[PDB]
Order: sequence, then C-alpha cells, then structure tokens
Amino acid sequence: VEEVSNKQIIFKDYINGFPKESDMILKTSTIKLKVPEGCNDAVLVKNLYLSCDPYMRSRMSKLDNYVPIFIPGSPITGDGVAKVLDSSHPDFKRGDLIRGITGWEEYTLIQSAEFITKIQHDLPLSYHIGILGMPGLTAYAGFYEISSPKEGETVFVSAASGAVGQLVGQFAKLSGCYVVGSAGTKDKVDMLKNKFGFDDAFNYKEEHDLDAALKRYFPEGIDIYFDNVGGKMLDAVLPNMKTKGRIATCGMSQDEAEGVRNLFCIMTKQIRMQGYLVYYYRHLYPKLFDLVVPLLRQGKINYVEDVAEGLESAPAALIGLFSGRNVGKQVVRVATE
Amino acid sequence: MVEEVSNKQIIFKDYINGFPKESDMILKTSTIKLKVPEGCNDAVLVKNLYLSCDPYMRSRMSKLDDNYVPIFIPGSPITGDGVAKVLDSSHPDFKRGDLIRGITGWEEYTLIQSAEFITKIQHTDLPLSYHIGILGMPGLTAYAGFYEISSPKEGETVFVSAASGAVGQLVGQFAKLSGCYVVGSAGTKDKVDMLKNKFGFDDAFNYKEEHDLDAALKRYFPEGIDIYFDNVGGKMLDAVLPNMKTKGRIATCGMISEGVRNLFCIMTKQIRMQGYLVYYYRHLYPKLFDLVVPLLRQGKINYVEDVAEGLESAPAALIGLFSGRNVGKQVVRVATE
Repeated sequence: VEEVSNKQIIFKDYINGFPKESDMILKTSTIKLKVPEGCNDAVLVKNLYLSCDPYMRSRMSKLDNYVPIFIPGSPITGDGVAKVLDSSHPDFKRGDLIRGITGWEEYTLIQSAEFITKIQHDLPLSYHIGILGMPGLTAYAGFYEISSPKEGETVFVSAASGAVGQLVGQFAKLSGCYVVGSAGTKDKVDMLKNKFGFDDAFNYKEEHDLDAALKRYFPEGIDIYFDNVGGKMLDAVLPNMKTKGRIATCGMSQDEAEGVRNLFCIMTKQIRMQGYLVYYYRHLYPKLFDLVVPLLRQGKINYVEDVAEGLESAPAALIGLFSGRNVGKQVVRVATE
Repeated sequence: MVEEVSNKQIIFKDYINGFPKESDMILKTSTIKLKVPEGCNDAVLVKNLYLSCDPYMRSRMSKLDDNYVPIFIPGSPITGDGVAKVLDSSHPDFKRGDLIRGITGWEEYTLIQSAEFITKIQHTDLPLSYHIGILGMPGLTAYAGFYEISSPKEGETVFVSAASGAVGQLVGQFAKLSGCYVVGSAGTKDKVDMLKNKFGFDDAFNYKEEHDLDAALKRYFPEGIDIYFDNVGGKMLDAVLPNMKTKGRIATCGMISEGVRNLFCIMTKQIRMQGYLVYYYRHLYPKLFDLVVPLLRQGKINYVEDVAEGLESAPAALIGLFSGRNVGKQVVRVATE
C-alpha cells in the first residue's frame, strides 16, 4: 500500500478580530492510501474541489454552535467534491465521485459517510458544490418552497452575485417576475444584468440613500425579498415591501449587529418573513436537478464560480471571500480528476 | 319641531411628532339637530354610548407617507370604534332604536354618512362595551392571530407580551384552552396577578422588575418558546428571538415603536415571523362570536376592561393607554342606554 504526503490547511486557534491568512497554516503530513483494517463504514477520498462559504468565519471563534466549531490543530472542514480511493462502506466504491463534508487536505478518511452523497453524473465536477449542490438547493428552497412566487411579482435579491443570489434571480425570471439585485462592484452589477438576466441591478456602495434606491427600481414596492445580508439593507427593504409580501431569510453582514428598526412594517405590510436551513430541505434535491440540469444544457441558466488553484491558495481564497473580493461561488481546486 | 341639543366633541388639535399629550385634543361644545339632514341619503344619526381606545390610534396622530391607517383630521373630532344607538336614519339597513358598533366620532352624537363601517349589534345579552373589545376588533385580532396565523399545537410553549392588554389577554386564553403552556408579561404586580388568577396563565412576570429579559425568559421557558404573540416588539422581541424553539413561530399581533439585533435567529432557528392586520379578517367575525360567546356564559373565558367615565375623560384615557396606565381594554362611557 502506498504511503504519500498529505498537505493540509490546519486551523491555528480561535480568533477575535477579522480572520487572517495567518490563522491557517499549511502542514505536510502523511497518510496510507487505504482504509485501516477494523475501520468499518468508512470512506477514504481524494479531494478535488473545496467550497469557501461565508458561514465558516463564525467557526473560527470560540462561539459555543449554530454551525459546529473548528477544532484548533485540526484541518479545516467543509463541503467539497472528492473521489473515493477505498471504502469499507457498502454504499461507496473506488472511483465513485462524492459531494459532502470533507477535509481541507489532499486526502481524507471520512468515517461518518452520512454527510456525503454519490454524485449523479456530464457537467463540470465543481458544479456539485454550487448550482448542483447546497447553494443551488438553498436558492431552490428559499424561492420556490418558501417565497411562493407568482408571475408578475417583484423580487429583490441582496448579495445577488453570490452562488445563491445568482440562481434566485434566474429562478425569478423563469417564473415571470421582475427581479432586481444588489452587489458591491460595477462588474458584478453588469454581470447580474448581462449574464443572469436580472432586469436591473445597482451598486449598494455607490448609493448612499438606500430607500431612494429601492423606490427607483420598485416604485410600487417589492413582493419577494430574498435576504442574503440582513442588517441595514433589510431595514431599507422593510418599508418598501408590498402588502402580504414575503421575505426569505437565507443568510445575514452580521461584531455588534446593526439594529433593525423597521420591523413594525411586518405588521403594517402583513409580511411573512421565514428563515430556513438548507439541511432541512435535502428531500428537494431531485426537484432541483430535474429543473436546472435540463436548462443548464439548454443554455438558459448560467453559473459563475471563482476557482482558486491549489490547496495552498485556500487561505487567501477564504479571506478574499470574507472581504467580498470573490466573483461568484468561491472554490478551491485541490486536484484534477 | 326636532330637538337641537348641545354636542360635546373631542377635537384633534394638529399633527404631532413626539409622545402624544392631552393638549393634542381639545374639548368643544357644538350643537346638532337630532335628525338626518334632508337630501343626505344612506346616513345614520347615532347617540354614542361607548368609545374604544386602541394603540393604533397613536399612528393616526402623525402625518407620514405610507400612513397604513387614515390619519386624524385637525379641527374635526377624533374617530374610532364605538357602540352607539341610532336616532334617525336615511339608510335602509338601520332604523331608530338599533344598537350598532363601528367607526364613529368622539362626540355625543355623530352623523355617520358612511354606514359601511358600522354593523348592527345582535346578541345584546352581554354588556354593550364588549362589542368593541372581546367581541370587537381586539377579539377579532386575537382570533385571527391564534387560529389563522400561529398554527398552535397542544403542549407547545406560548409567550404573550402585553398580556394584560385586549389582544394579549385573549390569545393567551385561546392558547390555554388548546392545551398550551402560556406565560405573559405585564408592567405591574396587579397585572401579573391578574394574568395568573383570572386569565388562567401558567405563569407571568413583570418586565420592569425582571430587567434581565434573557434571564427572565430562560427562567420561565427553560426549553424555549414555540409561539411568541408579539404585541410590543422592540427589546422584548429581541430578547425572545434567541429563546425561541426550532421552527418556532412569531405572530406579530401589534407593536409599539430600540433596534432589534438578534434577527439572525430567524435563520438559525428557522423561525416564521408573520404580521397581519385585523381589517383583512372581518369575514371571521361569526367564527369569533360562535367560539367566545358560549365560553363567556360558561365562565371559561374572562374579559377585563378599563372604563373611563364621561367624554371629557377620553383624552386622559387615550394617553394613559399609550403610557401603559390602563388595566385591560380601555373604553370610555359617553352615555347610557
């Protein structure tokens, strides 16, 4: 059996300030390319793609646990695409491509096996941690399952250039809705309208009065607000909601949180604001695939990712995501197939 | 021929932008002839008996864009829900001697030229003032929030803010009759003792004397809150948010104007927060009477009202309600019969 080096991105220690590249350290360990004997229901994988997600910043502080905390001295963990090298688990074989929670390393011994799933098939492998993965399912559940979209309704999407937002907007146009998105750069604003079919889009940092901005695009209010940021943007959105409007709380800019002062609009506008966790909607994966996979090949839905090259660039890619410098879904390619 | 009598009125002075005061209303003695004017059709002349004081009337005293309620008119009497007796009528559905409830003037006599805002009172076995409280819009607000919004199940833990108020004292009782563990919050010792000894609440606390709201909620809800009936919002809603249960529900029944910063719990705990206006649920009135009238005769549900006497006391009763000095639903007896 081969014994190879296993480069790893180790989590240094819990922090209190803004995360730095110094909080992760590249460590070259070793591993034998076989599931240990006596280790049953385990899967040894080689990691190909790693997901950089915004929820992972909270895992870097001793906050005790919406999302489980990073263990210092251990590798970073998160969603990814991997290839099964060996398995003591009946539902996985050599050469199977999987998606789920793996280690920020070249090779991982997944003992759980419950948080990984066989990849169904033609399209780029990295799509299964994006439009065909948890971000896609998140967009599907927040828009179709929770927001109850009707044709002709008005939709506003915050952080629209991200993986979730860019799919919500395309879902909105498919349902015949007028959709507007907000983003942080001119290139993202242009990308939202030139590639994702957004009816309009604006740069929320060049607009100092956000109420005037939303009135400009929604002269009669917003039916559906897909909330990726919360905070100040949600406060500006609340008085601009239509009666019986709906807010899908997918994520939150939130170390003191911005006070939200317009929640009386929940009553005066009769808003239904609903939060959700994508993990509670795994049963909708077939509906997502059955919808997006045909139109992905029919070229009516696009998807933009930001691929960092090599495991060594994963720290820089993560903090760049924390700093909003990513363009689309941030991804680290650890190895080719 | 026909009587010309004095008609005392409570006149609205002018729009405000602060905390309302008694000097925002002015007592005025006008005259009126006790007949519907000739050539004025579909009108109903009434003698007002009871006037309602409701929290939404604070918003009618300020002029904003997006007013959500029709504002008051300076120089004209205050208007609101009331119980009145018809003296004359040019309207087919109302005749002399009928007792009606609906929007009327803060005065001894009102010429109601609408009639769409008034309906005949039919039971007339219960006290007349009940038709602007437990059998009026507050009772209807309570029924809609509990039976149409909140989705309660038996054994669920329910929290009610402003539980001694009109809406709070009846959803908390609707919750008990469905088998819920119910706790309410109020401002004085007598109000806490009233929720436990008369409204059958499991427990209750004084939010002034238990200033650490998080510790108070943890003390009475060791396992979290399933349903929060929000009547105040603000810091109380902020303290409730991290104390909700997973998939908990918040029915925004009302709100009195502090920035909320724990809205991340909406996503963390998958909470549904939904607001509503009772004016969209007038069709549920028969359901309310069908349910509450038998429970009243059987003594299964109680109703506490605050009766101020004389039209002249209406300014102070209205401000006292805004200041929390009322004990239960605040009404004003203008005349008997």
